[PDB]
Amino acid sequence: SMNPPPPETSNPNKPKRQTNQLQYLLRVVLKTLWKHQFAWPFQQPVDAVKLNLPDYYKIIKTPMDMGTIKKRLENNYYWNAQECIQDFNTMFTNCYIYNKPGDDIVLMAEALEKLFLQKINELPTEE
Ligand SMILES: O=c1cc(N2CCOCC2)oc2c(-c3cccc4c3sc3ccccc34)cccc12
Ligand SMILES: [Cl-]
Ligand SMILES: [Cl-]
Ligand SMILES: [Cl-]
Repeated sequence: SMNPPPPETSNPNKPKRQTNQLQYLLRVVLKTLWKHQFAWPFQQPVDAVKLNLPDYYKIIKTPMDMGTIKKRLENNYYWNAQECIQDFNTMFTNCYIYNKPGDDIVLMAEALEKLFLQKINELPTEE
């Protein structure tokens, strides 16, 4: 089953702005998760061809990954922190929906999510 185009990271018709929270999401949150030992599966879109998961896009209708998020942050795609936090949450929940509890990929997602929650609890107030 072929992979879809990845989620867009540019769109001149979409509104965007810089906020101190979005800066924090890039410089602190993404940076911290990206370097984790278990980050590598989440640094690019799921490749359902390489992994022989022909049902992946029958089950996961909103794919998301940190490569995409990183590009969205670096390219000033977002309007607010909520848009970016939603992408992270979609990434994690996709993994929990598709896989069995306790599978390695779920444990890896859970480790990143634990760090994510700590950093989101520490989200700065809007300037
Ligand atoms: O929900 C997911 C489910 C699964 N799998 C099902 C269980 O068996 C391992 C693959 O994998 C992933 C992966 C992932 C795991 C292992 C290798 C690779 C990926 S994504 C990718 C892209 C290019 C090359 C290799 C890999 C990442 C995020 C979510 C899932
Ligand atoms: Cl497909
Ligand atoms: Cl493909
Ligand atoms: Cl470690």
